[PDB]
Amino acid sequence: ASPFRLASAGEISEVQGILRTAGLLGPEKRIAYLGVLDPARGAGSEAEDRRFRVFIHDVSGARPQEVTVSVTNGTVISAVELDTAATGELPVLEEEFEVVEQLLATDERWLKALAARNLDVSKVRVAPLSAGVFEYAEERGRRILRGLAFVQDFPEDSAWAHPVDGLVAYVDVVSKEVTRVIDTGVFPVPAEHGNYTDPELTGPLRTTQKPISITQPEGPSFTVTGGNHIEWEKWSLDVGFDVREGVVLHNIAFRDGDRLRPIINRASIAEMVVPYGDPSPIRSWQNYFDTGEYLVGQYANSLELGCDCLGDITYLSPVISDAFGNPREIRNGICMHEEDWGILAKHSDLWSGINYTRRNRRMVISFFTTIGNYDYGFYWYLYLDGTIEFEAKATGVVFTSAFPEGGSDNISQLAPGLGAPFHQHIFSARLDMAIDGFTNRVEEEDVVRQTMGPGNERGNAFSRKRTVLTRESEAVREADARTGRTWIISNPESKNRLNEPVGYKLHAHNQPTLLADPGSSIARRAAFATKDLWVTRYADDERYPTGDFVNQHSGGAGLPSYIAQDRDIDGQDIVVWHTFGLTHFPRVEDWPIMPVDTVGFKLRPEGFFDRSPVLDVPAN
Amino acid sequence: ASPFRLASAGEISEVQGILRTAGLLGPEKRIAYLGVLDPARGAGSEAEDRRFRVFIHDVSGARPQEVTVSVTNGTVISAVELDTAATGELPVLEEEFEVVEQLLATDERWLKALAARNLDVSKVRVAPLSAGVFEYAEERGRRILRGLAFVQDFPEDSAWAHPVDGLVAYVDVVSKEVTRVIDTGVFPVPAEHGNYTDPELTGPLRTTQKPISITQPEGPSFTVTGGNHIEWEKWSLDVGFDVREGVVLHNIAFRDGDRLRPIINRASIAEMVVPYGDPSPIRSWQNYFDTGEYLVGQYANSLELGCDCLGDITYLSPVISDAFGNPREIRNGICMHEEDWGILAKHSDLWSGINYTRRNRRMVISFFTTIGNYDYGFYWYLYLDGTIEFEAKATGVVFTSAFPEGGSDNISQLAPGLGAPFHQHIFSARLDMAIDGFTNRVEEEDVVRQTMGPGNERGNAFSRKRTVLTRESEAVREADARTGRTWIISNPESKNRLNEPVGYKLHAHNQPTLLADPGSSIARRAAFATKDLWVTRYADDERYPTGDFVNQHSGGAGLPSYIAQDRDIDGQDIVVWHTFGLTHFPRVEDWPIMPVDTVGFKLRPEGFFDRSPVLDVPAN
Ligand SMILES: [Cu+2]
Ligand SMILES: [Cu+2]
Ligand code: NA
Ligand code: NA
Ligand code: NA
Ligand code: NA
Repeated sequence: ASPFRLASAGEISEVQGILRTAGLLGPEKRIAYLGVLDPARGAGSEAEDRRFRVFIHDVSGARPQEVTVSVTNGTVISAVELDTAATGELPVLEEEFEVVEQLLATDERWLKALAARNLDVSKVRVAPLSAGVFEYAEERGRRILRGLAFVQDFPEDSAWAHPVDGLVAYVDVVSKEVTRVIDTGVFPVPAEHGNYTDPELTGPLRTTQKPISITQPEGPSFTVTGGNHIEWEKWSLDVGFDVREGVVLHNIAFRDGDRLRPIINRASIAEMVVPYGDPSPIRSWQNYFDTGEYLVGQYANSLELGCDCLGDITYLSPVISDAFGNPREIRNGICMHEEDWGILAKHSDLWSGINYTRRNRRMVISFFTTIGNYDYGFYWYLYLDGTIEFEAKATGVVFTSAFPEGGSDNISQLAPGLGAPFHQHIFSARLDMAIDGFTNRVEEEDVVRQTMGPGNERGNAFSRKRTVLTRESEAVREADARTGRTWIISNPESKNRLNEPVGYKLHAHNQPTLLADPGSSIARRAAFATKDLWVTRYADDERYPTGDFVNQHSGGAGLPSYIAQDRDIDGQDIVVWHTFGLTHFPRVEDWPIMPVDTVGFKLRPEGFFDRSPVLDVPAN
Repeated sequence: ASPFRLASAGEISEVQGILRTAGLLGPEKRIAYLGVLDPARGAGSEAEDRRFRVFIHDVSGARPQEVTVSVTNGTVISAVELDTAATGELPVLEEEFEVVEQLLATDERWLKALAARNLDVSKVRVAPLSAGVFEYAEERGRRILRGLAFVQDFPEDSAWAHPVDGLVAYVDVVSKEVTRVIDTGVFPVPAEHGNYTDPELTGPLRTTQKPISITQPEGPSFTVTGGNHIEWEKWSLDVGFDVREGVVLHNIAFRDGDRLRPIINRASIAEMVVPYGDPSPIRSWQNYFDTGEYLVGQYANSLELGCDCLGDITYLSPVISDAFGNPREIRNGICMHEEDWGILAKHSDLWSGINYTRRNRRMVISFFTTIGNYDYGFYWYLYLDGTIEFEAKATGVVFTSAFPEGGSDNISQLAPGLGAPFHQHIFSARLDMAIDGFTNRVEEEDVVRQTMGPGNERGNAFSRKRTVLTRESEAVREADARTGRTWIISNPESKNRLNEPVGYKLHAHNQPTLLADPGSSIARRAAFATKDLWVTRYADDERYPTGDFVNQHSGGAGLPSYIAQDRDIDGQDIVVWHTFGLTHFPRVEDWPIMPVDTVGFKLRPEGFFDRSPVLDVPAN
C-alpha cells in the first residue's frame, strides 16, 4: 500500500518487459541506472503510480536514452535521446571494469611500456578510472576511461602494494580504441607485499580477546511493517534504497503525545567525491565521484551476522536491476538494530535527596559499499532525545603510487618505495526538510562577543545572533568554528509553548572543504564541495548537487545552476545541502589496510519540544 | 610495590597521626585537600617514599598551612604558613555548603528581602557559590562565599525551578559575618515545578523498551594487578585518583612486539571552569572552577551496576580523606570495562577475491561527579588501533534565573518566567607527554593550499606544513579549523622504519574558547581558557593551569607565569595543555533535567608504528 515501499523483483521484471516491448532494450542496450521515483508533492490521492527512471546505454555507439516507466499502468511515460557531449555521459558500468585491462593487453604501446619494466602482462591489473574533463579535445562526446596499472604477483596478492608509476593510458570503451599511452619514466615497482592475511606479516594472532555477547532476550524494541516502515521509541520512518545514493531515509517523524510531527521528508548522501592532490601528470586528473559516476548502492556488501553487524539484527535485502533488467537481490545489504548509548541524563540533588539516572540508546541503519580500493560504511542514527546523526566510516586500502627518490610534498611514504597521494573524501548530504510541515526557514547562528563597558561592566557577557537566509542567492554559507557557527531549520508557523518557532540545529564538524584551486576542473565539476551549506527551494528535478549525468560532464551543473533562480526560501519548502569531508594525509598506520576513520554531522532539537522529550524513559 | 598505587586507608590514617602528633591538626583545623605526590623524575631507585600534600584550613581565623608528609618514614617534610591575600584561599570545604544558608537565615536584611517576597525562610535554599575577585576591597584576604536563593516547596522539590532573582548576598564564612545583601528588585518566583520523577510531568512511562543484555561469558580481556595496574590489548597503564583532579592516568604505554613503548606519562583534567555570560549584577560575578575551587574528585558518585555502568564491570573504590583526616571510601567510584566499537577495518578486493572484516573495541575508564546543579562524566578511552580519546559528558540541571519581561540577550527562556543564563564549560587537559621516551617536540600542522600554475598545471595539488615550537614563548597556539590545524607530538631521537620521527597527532574539536572580554577578571584568572594549546617544559611544581590556590586568587597564576620562563621545548621533557569546552545556550529540551552533551579530544598515532598495529586481531 505504501508508495515508499522498496522496489520488488516483480516491479523490476515488469520494467524489463515494458522496455523490451517498446523496442528500448535490444541486445546492444545496457541499463546503467534504474530507480524508483518518489511521489510528487501533494499526492493526497490514493492513485498510487509506481514510476521508475532508467538510463539506457548503447554499446554500439548509438545515443543513450533516459526513460520513465509506470509499472502500475505498464507504459513508457517518456523517452529522450541524450546528447552526451552536452549533458554528460552515463555512469560507469560494472561490465566495463575489465574492459580497460583487456583492451590495453593488445596495444603495442602498452606492451612496450610493460616490456621495458620486465612485467608479465598476465600479472598486470588495470584499474578502470573515471576520466573527468581536461585538455583532450578528442574526448568530448566519447566515453573514456583511464587506466593505472598494479602488479599482482599471484592470484591472491594485493595489487595495491605494487603500483606501476610513470604510466597511464586512456581508452574509448565504445569504439574499443586506446587513444593515448603516456610513459613519463621508469619507476621501480615497490616489492614488499601488502597481504594482511599472510601470517608472515600479521605474526601470530592475538589470543587475548574474550567474547562480548550482545543479545536481546525479548527481541528488539522496533517494529518493521510493510517491508521497510520502522517504528522505534516514538520515531517513525521509511527506509528506502537507491542504486546511486544507497540507503535513503523517508518521512522521518516523531510521535509527540498524540501528534505525529514530521522532521525530515527525505535524507540521503546525494554525492561523494575523492579528489587527489598529487600534481604528477600520471594522477593529476584523478577525482572519483563514487556516488555520481560509479553508483555506491550497486556495490553494497552482504553483511555477515556477528562480523559486520553484532547483536539482534534485522536485515533488509534490497532488489536492484542488473545491466539487462533482471532483478538481483543484495542479500543482507542493510543492517538495522538498536544499541545502548551510555548515560542519557543523570543528577544527584543536594537538596531534594533524589538520585536519578537514565540510559540512552540509538537506532542504527547502515550499509557498506566497496568501490575499487575504498570501502565505506554509511550509518544513520536516531537517538531517544530527538537527535539525528549521520556518520561515514572510511576504510579499505589506500590508493598507492611510487614514492619518489628525494621525497614529495604531495605524497606520503608508507613502505620502502611505496607512496600514497594526498586526497580528500567529500560528501554531500541532501536534507529535504519538513520541520513540523513544509513551511521552513534557515537561520545562521553565530556567537557574539561583547565589549566591556556600559551594561557589561565586568566584561563577562556574551550573546548570539541569528540571520535568516531569505533568498537562494544569499544561502551559500561557509563554516566558522571560531564563532561557533551553526544553522537552525525552523517552522515560523509552528510555535512551542513559549511562543517560539520550533526548530532543529545542524552541528557540523567544520572540516576543510575542497582544497583545489578555484580555477581547476574539479572546482567547477564539484562546486558543491567548495562551501559548507547550501539551501535551495524544493523542485522535483533538483536531485543531485552535481546534476544527473556527472561522468565527463564539463561543469556548472547542479547546485550553482539551481541557486541562480534566486527563489524565496523564507518559510517555504526547502532543501539543505551540507558538505562535509575528510582530508587524508596517509600515515604508515594506514598500510596495508586502513583502520576506520569517521566524519559526519548531527541535528538536535532546538525548541522543537515543550520540555525534555525523554522524561518518560523508565529507570532500566 | 608500585609507587603509582592508589592511596590506602592505612596511609591516610598514618597521615592523620603524623599531622596530629606534630601539632598541626587541632580541633580548629580542617583538611581542605589531601593527595599523594607523584614520584620525582629519575626515580630509578627502589627507595620508595610515599609522600602526601595537605592543605590545612583553620576555622578560627589563623593562617592556613601547606604541609608535605612522608608516610613511609613518618615525618613532616615541610610546613608553610600561607598568606591567602597573596597566594589565594583554600578550596571550598564540603561543610561550608550549609553555612551560607544558615548565616543568612538570621540576618535582618536577608529576612527583610524574603518577607517582601512572602517567602518562608524555612523553604529557601541558598547555594554556596565561589566568590571570584571583583571590586570589593574588604574581601581581600577574607574567605568569602556568595549566595543565590532558590525555593523548595517541599522536601523533595527541585529548588532549581524556583530561583529568587534580584537578590544576592556575600558572607565571610570564617568571621560568620554577612558583608553585603544586594536587592535590585522583586521578580516573580517561577511557579511551575521541575520534578522529573513526578508522574504528572513524565506522563506514563514507556513500556516499549526491550532489554539489551551485554555479557562477557569468559570474563573481560583486561587484567588488573597491584590494585590499579591495567593490561589490555597491548596497552599498559596505572589508574590513579586524586581528590582535586579525579581519575588520573599514569604510564600509558603500548607493547609493540617485545618493546614496551611509552606514550603519555601522566594524563589528567587539571582544571575546569564554568563562566556565566549574564551581565546582571545578581550573576555577573559567576565563574565556577569546579576542579580548582570545589575539587571534583571528592564528589564522585558511587556507580550502580546495570544503571551507570552496563556490562562486565570491574570497579575501583578510591580512598580519600575527610575534613578530619579519616579515610573515606568512594564505593564503586570508578568503572572499567571494554566495549565493542563497530568495524575496525574492512575490505573486499576485486582482484584478489579476499573479503576481510575485523571489529574494533575500546577500554573505558570512567567516573561521574556532582557539583551542585552540574553532573559530569569523565571518560577515558583506549582503542585497539592506538587511539586515545577523552570525552566529558555534561548533564544535571541547568542553573536558572528569572526570565525578564521583555526578553534577554543573555538568558534563554525554559518555562513561563524561568530563564537559564548563557555560559560555557571549559576544560584543561594536562598531558605530560612521553612519546617513546621523554625527548619530545610539538609541531603545528596546517593544510597548505596551492595556486594553479607551473608545477601544478591542473590546480589540484595541496600539501601541508609543519612548524616546530621551539620555546615556551611561541608555544601558545590557537585552533584553525579552516586550515585543518592539528598538533603532532614527536620524538626526534626515535625513528620508525622509514627513518621518520615517531609521533602522535592531537585532534581538537575546535569549539570556541573563553568568550569574556580580555580585560575581565575571569580572563585573567582563567587565562588558560583563552587559547587552545599551550606547551611547557616539565617542572614538578607546575601542576595546574590556574595555580595551586584558585579560590579568590587575583589572577596571573599558572600558565601565563610558567611560560614567561621561555624554556627550551625542542626535544625536551614537555607538557601539553589543551583547552576545550562547550558553549551552552540552554534550550527548552534541557529542562527540567538535561540530556547529555559531550566534548573531548583524541590523539592518534602518526608514524609511531611501522605499519597498522592491528594486523594480529583475529576474525571474531
Ligand atoms: Cu583516504
Ligand atoms: Cu551548561
Ligand atoms: Na558540456
Ligand atoms: Na522541504
Ligand atoms: Na594576590
Ligand atoms: Na613530558
